[PDB]
Amino acid sequence: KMKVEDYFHDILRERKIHLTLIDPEEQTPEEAVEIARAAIRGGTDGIMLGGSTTDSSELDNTARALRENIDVPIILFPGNTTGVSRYADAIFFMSLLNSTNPYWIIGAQALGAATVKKMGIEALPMGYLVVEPGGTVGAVGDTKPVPRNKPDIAAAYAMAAEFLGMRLFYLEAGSGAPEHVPEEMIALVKRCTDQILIVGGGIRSGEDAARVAGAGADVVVTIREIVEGMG
Amino acid sequence: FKMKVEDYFHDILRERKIHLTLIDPEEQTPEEAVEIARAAIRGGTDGIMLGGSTTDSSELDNTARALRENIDVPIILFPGNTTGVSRYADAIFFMSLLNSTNPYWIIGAQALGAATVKKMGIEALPMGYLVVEPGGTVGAVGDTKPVPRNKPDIAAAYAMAAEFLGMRLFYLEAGSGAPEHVPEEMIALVKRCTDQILIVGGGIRSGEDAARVAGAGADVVVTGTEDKIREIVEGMG
Amino acid sequence: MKVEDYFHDILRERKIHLTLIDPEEQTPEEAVEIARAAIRGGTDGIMLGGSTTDSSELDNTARALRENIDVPIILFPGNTTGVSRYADAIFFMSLLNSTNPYWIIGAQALGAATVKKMGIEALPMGYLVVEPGGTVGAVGDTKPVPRNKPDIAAAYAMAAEFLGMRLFYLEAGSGAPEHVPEEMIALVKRCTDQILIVGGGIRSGEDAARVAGAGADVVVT
Amino acid sequence: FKMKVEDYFHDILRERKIHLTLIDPEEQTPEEAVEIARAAIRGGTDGIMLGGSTTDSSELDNTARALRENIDVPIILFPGNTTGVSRYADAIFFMSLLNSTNPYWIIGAQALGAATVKKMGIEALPMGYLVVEPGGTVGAVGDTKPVPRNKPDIAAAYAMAAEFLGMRLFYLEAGSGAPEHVPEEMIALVKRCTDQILIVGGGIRSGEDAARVAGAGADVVVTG
Amino acid sequence: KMKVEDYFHDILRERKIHLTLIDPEEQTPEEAVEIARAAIRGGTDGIMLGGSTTDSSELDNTARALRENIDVPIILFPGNTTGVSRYADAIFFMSLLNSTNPYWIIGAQALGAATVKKMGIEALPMGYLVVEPGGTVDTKPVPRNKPDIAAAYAMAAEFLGMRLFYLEAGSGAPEHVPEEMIALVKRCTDQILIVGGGIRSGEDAARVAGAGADVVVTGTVEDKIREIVEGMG
Amino acid sequence: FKMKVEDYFHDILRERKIHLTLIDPEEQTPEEAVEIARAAIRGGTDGIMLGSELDNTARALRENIDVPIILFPGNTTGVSRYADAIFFMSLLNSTNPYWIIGAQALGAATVKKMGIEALPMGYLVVEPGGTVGTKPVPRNKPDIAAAYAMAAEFLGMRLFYLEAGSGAPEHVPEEMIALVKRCTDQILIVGGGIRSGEDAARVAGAGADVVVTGEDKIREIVEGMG
Repeated sequence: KMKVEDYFHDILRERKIHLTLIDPEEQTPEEAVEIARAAIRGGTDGIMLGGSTTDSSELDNTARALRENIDVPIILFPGNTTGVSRYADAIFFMSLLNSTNPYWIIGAQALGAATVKKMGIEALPMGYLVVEPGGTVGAVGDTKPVPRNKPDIAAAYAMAAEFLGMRLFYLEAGSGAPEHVPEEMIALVKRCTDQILIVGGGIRSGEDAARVAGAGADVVVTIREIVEGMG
Repeated sequence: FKMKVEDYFHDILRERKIHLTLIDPEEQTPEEAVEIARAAIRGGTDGIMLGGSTTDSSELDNTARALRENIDVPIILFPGNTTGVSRYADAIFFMSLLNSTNPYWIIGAQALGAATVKKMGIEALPMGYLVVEPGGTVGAVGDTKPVPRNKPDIAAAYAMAAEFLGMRLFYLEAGSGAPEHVPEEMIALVKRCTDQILIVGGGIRSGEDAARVAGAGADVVVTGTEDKIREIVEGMG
Repeated sequence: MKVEDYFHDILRERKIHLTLIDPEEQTPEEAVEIARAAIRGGTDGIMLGGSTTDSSELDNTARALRENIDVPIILFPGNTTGVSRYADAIFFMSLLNSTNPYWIIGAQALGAATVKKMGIEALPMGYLVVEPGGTVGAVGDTKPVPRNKPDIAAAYAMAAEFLGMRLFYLEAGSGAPEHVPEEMIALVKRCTDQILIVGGGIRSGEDAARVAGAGADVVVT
Repeated sequence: FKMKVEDYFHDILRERKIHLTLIDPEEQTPEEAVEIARAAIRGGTDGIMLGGSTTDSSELDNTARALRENIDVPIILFPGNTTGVSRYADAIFFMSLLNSTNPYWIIGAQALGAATVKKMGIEALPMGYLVVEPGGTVGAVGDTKPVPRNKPDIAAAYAMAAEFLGMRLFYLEAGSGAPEHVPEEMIALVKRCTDQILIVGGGIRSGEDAARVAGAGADVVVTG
Repeated sequence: KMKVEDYFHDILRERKIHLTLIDPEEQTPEEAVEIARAAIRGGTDGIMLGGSTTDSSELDNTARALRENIDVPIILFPGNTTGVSRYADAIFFMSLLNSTNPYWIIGAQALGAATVKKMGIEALPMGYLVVEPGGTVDTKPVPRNKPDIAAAYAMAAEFLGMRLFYLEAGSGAPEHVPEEMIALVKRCTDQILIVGGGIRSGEDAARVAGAGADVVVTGTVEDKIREIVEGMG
Repeated sequence: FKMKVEDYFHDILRERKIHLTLIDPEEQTPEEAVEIARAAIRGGTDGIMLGSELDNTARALRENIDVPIILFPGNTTGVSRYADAIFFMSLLNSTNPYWIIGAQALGAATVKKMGIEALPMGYLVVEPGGTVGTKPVPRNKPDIAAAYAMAAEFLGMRLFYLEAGSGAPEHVPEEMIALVKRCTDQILIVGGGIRSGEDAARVAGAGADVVVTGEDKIREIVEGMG
């Protein structure tokens, strides 16, 4: 159960890192754990559970089925406060900044700060930024998705987030998007900032993930085709 | 002064607490204000804070040059708005108003000034910022839900989330002119739930005010209005 | 029986009392013993939830109480967290004087399919915070109805009634020094047909008399 | 003619699917509204809808006027605001604008007119009202956050949520005179997730426009 | 049969202006006449019609009975966009400045404005600012001891060309808007300054008027008006 | 520098339309802005708008040029004691009240203290909007734009600004500009997306009173409004 940040600050000296996103609602716990091991077949180095906002008995029951089989870390990815569980190794403690509603920026984050202090999860500080088009996290959290031809707005939100201590950033275009976050935006946020750069959504081609990672994305989030593309 | 202020803080919390003096630049002229500032560095202040302003800043930029010519102690920006960025600031409280009703005071204004402050070598101290009843003018300017005094758990929730987002500093503001300062049973709770340097300001006038507010667990204390400062450093004794 | 069909059934006693239990304020067990203490005279049903945050605590407490008691377990969500396999029924409620649409339709939009996934009896409820409010005051971006404006509370109540919200809930806050005024309870009751629920600041028998005597169909403590 | 028009819709939804027509009292003399409506009873219209606009109500009362005293189909007023509440309508869609960013259109404005709606003997049909892309002008007037066209999952969730608050009808609004009507995938998904009476309107102009909508699940089609 | 703003300025040259706020919700249109007729005998300069949000066919029948009996400006004081009528002589076209929600600042006026133009109705541009308690009226009411706050909105309002200003304690409030607040705003701006809600005495009316109010607005509460007008004069 | 700008404006409009060169003073030190200015003024320009390197720029101009210096602020920084006048504007279709009335109220006391002429101006963003693009009016809903424009007139905003946003692909639709100009009697400013003489002329022929653009490439643009 060694620390996930030092784990990333140990991969990045040499290669780029990929993590597999799975939703506790889109299959049984077990069928997810065979999706889990089919991802280190390709060679992914972590699993991202959380998907959306869902009942938190399955979420634990799929983090339990994930805990035992696996030892690449499994990181929570809270669609809401129902996205916390004993079994995961690390939570992404994130604020979606380009939201229009304080609850998504700080509210949900304050209501759920006894649970992450009662339990023993690694809270990683993260700015979360929805790029156009946005996907379901687009309208779910009332976000204004940063346009594709406006990279320097994303950078402004990076620096803002870096100054407030969020050592990690996320450029989500949305799970299941036509194309990834545009490539200049990636390089540019990376230019102005020294956080771990996490790009996700709309990411399918082996070259989709070559270009996202090539554009400076420190982490690709979505196999063998793609982990070979990010190398 | 010529070094990271955050590192300067800890070299003080080794043996005591910390006191900082708010000088709103607009309520005086620059070389009038150094005369206040050094008056402060004699009663026992450990920094000058440059804020309380949503107004002019050419004015405020001159203010900063005055103190850097004339002091050896940190002067720190307190940004009431993107106006509030100079270059002779040794540092800035890059803060977020957690209990604001409008995101501009949680992230928006920070996103806008983010470009400006990276340009300068202005040390960026990450600080969650939270206002309590009744809030002074803050409890109405930056549209806010000021946290009730008898609901401390709400200040801890905010402080703890703030601590998980990476904001290593945290500031209770009862408000410019409140009759009583921040409740002591609330200062002591957020000091326990997080590991942040806890700041507390507003309402402290008497010597015994800064006493019970530096005594209830606050690491640093903030004052405004002779050499009355040692009568406010006496109390963090 | 059906839990709402049970409430209406009290066409005589006309005093549904419900006990509000917090999972995290204790353990899953003496909650049962306090539940049993509570069913031991003078209660008709068990509300659960209140405190937000953790869901682990919820499920054990719901699981432990379904077996040991004979009265309904009603979930009271402080957020989309308070949902469980082992409850009889849910107050499916909009926080009506919220300034923030998340608390009026957001969360409910976000949690509809988990109340779909169980079969849980979903009771449509209007949730109105009265001054002072409380924790749920600041937590839900309320605009707490002043005690001096019975008109305002009544207007929301007719509205929820007109949108199909069959149950109303004037909430004065856990910790309220004064329960809701009996003029606001009796106006809301004269204006709508909703099962009127009052809570917060009720700690005595004459406390629960004022609330009850004015109109309140259901009393919560 | 008068009786509860919820029982009337249900009376028709066993044998067939019903149609309604949106009249704007502000585009026409109250007198014109009768021939414009009676001609639709000669057509396939099962009842008449009045509104789709916020304006002063001296005219909606003055068009409820003549429809009430001439035709034998229900007059359901379709409220552009608290303005639109006349005593001669046979019922009203008491709507929430579920995907509004502003509490005023979810609950605020309902709280202001609910006393005027109870004051009058008007049947009130509880209804969710969801704006889906492009939205037309209504999808900026309230400042809705229109549900995207390719995300019927969001629509269904609002529809379910809506159902669990006791809102028995659901309205999928494309927006008057929009280009393409509310997408078919978003219609069927709503109708299977809830027991609501589905109402669909906006940007349908053909008989084939109404064919595809009616054929994916919509109980009632609204046409301009 | 003349311009209400000009009418406002004709009076303001040797006295202050009193207007009566009647309210078509709670009287037949004929009863409002007898009230309005009685405020006129008592010395009121204008009727203000509005103060709610409902059926507007009533707003019309009240404005028309009023228009063919009284000889005085009928003024609309709107609580939403339903508060318009062809029988008024003018409308307070107001922004609720310290609303928390844009609809009341500008959206409602965007929605309603095409109808103020469809009709010749004179529009007086008016900042509307709610001061605590604030009656029933998405407002963060200004505190009664934060007048520097109140005067900034007033100054704002002016620079945006809002010629009029309404310190609202909200009809029914226990105490009227403080004089330290009134007298701050009249020295800071050139607006016609209207103060309403909470004034029930000739005593109340005096202290408000002497603080600087140009207009005193009091509701339907019948010698009372004669008292209130006297209190001011 | 001298005279009231609004009455300067009203006088050009008895003859022609008004073009204003917009200079962001954070984008160059003051020394070039006067060259950029005299350039603008070599082209048919009628005035300069900026929006402390801000306060330092306007300082110059006044002493070198004979057309007003107008302030075009976005935040609370955009006020300096050195301009002939200021666009005191309310971001109409903002979604946060700060850009409608708040930030005005916070900054109203600098504007009075500095005796600058203050122009009441509705300011309304258009699809796509640029970086300020807030809930921009769709490019095909000019009804919305008109409603806003008329509203701001009944509140006493005698000036009105449709902003496509700087660097926009195209300017504000002719169908919108014409409709706003026909609903209100206010000074109509249009800006963003005007790069060419033809840009300048479509916007100008559709009914705009002012045209905001930001070497002497102004001469094309001014030529255009002929």
